[PDB]
Amino acid sequence: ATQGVFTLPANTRFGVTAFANSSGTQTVNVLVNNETAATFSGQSTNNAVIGTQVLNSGSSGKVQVQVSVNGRPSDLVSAQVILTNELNFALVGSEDGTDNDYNDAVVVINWPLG
Amino acid sequence: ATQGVFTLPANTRFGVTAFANSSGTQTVNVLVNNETAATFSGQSTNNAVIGTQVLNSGSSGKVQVQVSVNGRPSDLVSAQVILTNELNFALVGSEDGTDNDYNDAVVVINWPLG
Amino acid sequence: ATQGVFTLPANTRFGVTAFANSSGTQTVNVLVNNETAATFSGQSTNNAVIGTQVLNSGSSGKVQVQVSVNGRPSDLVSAQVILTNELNFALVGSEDGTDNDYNDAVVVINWPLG
Amino acid sequence: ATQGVFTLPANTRFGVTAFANSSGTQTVNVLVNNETAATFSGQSTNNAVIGTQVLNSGSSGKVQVQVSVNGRPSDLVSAQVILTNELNFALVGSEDGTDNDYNDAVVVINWPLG
DNA sequence: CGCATTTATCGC
DNA sequence: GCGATAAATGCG
DNA sequence: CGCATTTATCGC
DNA sequence: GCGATAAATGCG
DNA sequence: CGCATTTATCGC
DNA sequence: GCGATAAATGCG
DNA sequence: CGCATTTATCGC
DNA sequence: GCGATAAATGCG
Ligand SMILES: *O[P@@](*)(=O*)O(*)[C][C][C]1O[C]([C])[C]([O])[C]([O])[C]1[O]
Ligand SMILES: *O[P@@](*)(=O*)O(*)[C][C][C]1O[C]([C])[C]([O])[C]([O])[C]1[O]
Ligand SMILES: *O[P@@](*)(=O*)O(*)[C][C][C]1O[C]([C])[C]([O])[C]([O])[C]1[O]
Ligand SMILES: *O[P@@](*)(=O*)O(*)[C][C][C]1O[C]([C])[C]([O])[C]([O])[C]1[O]
Ligand SMILES: [Ca+2]
Ligand SMILES: [Ca+2]
Ligand SMILES: [Ca+2]
Ligand SMILES: [Ca+2]
Ligand SMILES: [Ca+2]
Ligand SMILES: [Ca+2]
Ligand SMILES: [Ca+2]
Ligand SMILES: [Ca+2]
Ligand code: NA
Ligand code: NA
Ligand code: NA
Ligand code: NA
Repeated sequence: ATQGVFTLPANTRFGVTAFANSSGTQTVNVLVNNETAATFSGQSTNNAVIGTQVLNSGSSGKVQVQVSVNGRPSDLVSAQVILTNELNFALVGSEDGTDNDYNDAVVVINWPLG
Repeated sequence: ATQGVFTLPANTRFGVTAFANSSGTQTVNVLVNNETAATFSGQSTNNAVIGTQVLNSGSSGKVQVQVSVNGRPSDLVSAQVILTNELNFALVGSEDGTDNDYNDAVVVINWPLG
Repeated sequence: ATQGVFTLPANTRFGVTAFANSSGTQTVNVLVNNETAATFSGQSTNNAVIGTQVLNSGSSGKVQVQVSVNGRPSDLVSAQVILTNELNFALVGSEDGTDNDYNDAVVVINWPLG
Repeated sequence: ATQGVFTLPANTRFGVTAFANSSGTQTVNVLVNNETAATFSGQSTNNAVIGTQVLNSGSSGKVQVQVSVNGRPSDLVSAQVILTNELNFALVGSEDGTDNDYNDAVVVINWPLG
């Protein structure tokens, strides 16, 4: 199924964060309404932050995360969690290799902010 | 109920990350087996990373997250999510004020690494 | 923090389901906009369904779940999960005793329907 | 990625529940260690329970859920959630059609029991 | 015509 | 913890 | 004034 | 897999 | 050799 | 809320 | 006595 | 994508 696509409230400030756990060079791309809004690129095998950002839903709220590595797009896993019906997490994993750990690029979206 | 306490596999490398969304000065404390293992302190209202870290479960796996602010401990919300039965997230929110947004200190644990 | 309270889209059909895992007699109560909409009562220690139902968000969407047992309200744990940004789960646990398993009354809300 | 596969503690009692939200006739199949352990079959478009069951992890814990409809296997979405580090949910959605609601067969595993 | 007027939410 | 902000009728 | 008119979503 | 449904101007 | 002996967890 | 249950040395 | 010996997992 | 790693009997 379609992974890494989330609908958050229209025109809402949120935070994006990505980590790396692979020898491959992660090209994390964050779209908003099918528009590129941010691009993190880095390499790590020790869960290093390759990018943080504050963005805006726009006035759809269609945030999507794509993860390419060296050109080859990765396969994605995603979910959204809400605590106390206020604090939201949007979680994205990704696999570039074959050992199925899906941590090569870990993306964490969260909102509300402030 | 008890929040911010997680049991991850014995002796396993994981990553801890904290953000701030409050005028209050977040004192994030990360215990392992009731031992302090890491202490992040910072202030932000723009979801800034106040700390990243690679730690070890030890040989219980009892990771706990506590969040004090200016002395006053915050109330916590927590959950653990697993994708494709391999990639784990342990999420912690916290409230220091009264507006119940619970984003003042957002803590994100993830594993496996590498 | 406040548990067992969820905001789902205005005027939306969803399903409620409750289970029992305690010698105590679970009085599961499902409010909508602070109005009682359904009341399941039963007893089991073998995860028996004590009630299923199709309800409507109304035109707020404030669905709340309360769990009393023999009069004494239980302490609640809750979260909401979304898969493929379409299929929603709202999960509620509850504790009437002291052994902290929180399965005495397990409540599962899901939507969309059809 | 691989969906509908969960690893729960060895030799542990849990509950399986399935719902239906499609004109298609859902053949929910629940394997344990790649052994069929339970088979629910039913039809509904009003979120009807097509099966409940108490099973055992066995001594691997590899519980898998497969969903065929009229022969054609469905595409799956899955996740596991844990509250207060005690109460576990394993959630499975599935799509037999093309409208991508993924509620046609909703499967809910939960543990511990008692 | 467009543009000010009239307590829950967002932003530093 | 604070203050600035924003479907109908009236008006420039 | 209220009430029909004009492709994405919900319901059996 | 199918069909019925629903911010502005026009009208009864 | 196999089989009883010696406080956290599971089952009705 | 209750009680029955289960890595080493000793033994039948 | 302790210490090497004998394909799924973790670490850079 | 790679290689180093780790319940019983044997032995120093
Ligand atoms: O696909 P191949 O060139 O390899 C890379 C594997 C990659 O890095 C290693 C360290 C591991 O973490 C794996 O999960 C990644 O996919
Ligand atoms: O409790 P009081 O001194 O205030 C602080 C509120 C705090 O900061 C603001 C910006 C808001 O984000 C709120 O959520 C925090 O609790
Ligand atoms: O609080 P006390 O009268 O007891 C009841 C415990 C109750 O039932 C048992 C079976 C157990 O499952 C526990 O979790 C429940 O709280
Ligand atoms: O695939 P086609 O024969 O159709 C069936 C659609 C099916 O039922 C309807 C009611 C809807 O709920 C859809 O989600 C299901 O896939
Ligand atoms: Ca990988
Ligand atoms: Ca990896
Ligand atoms: Ca706050
Ligand atoms: Ca805040
Ligand atoms: Ca209990
Ligand atoms: Ca119980
Ligand atoms: Ca469908
Ligand atoms: Ca359906
Ligand atoms: Na006033
Ligand atoms: Na037409
Ligand atoms: Na004794
Ligand atoms: Na060999």
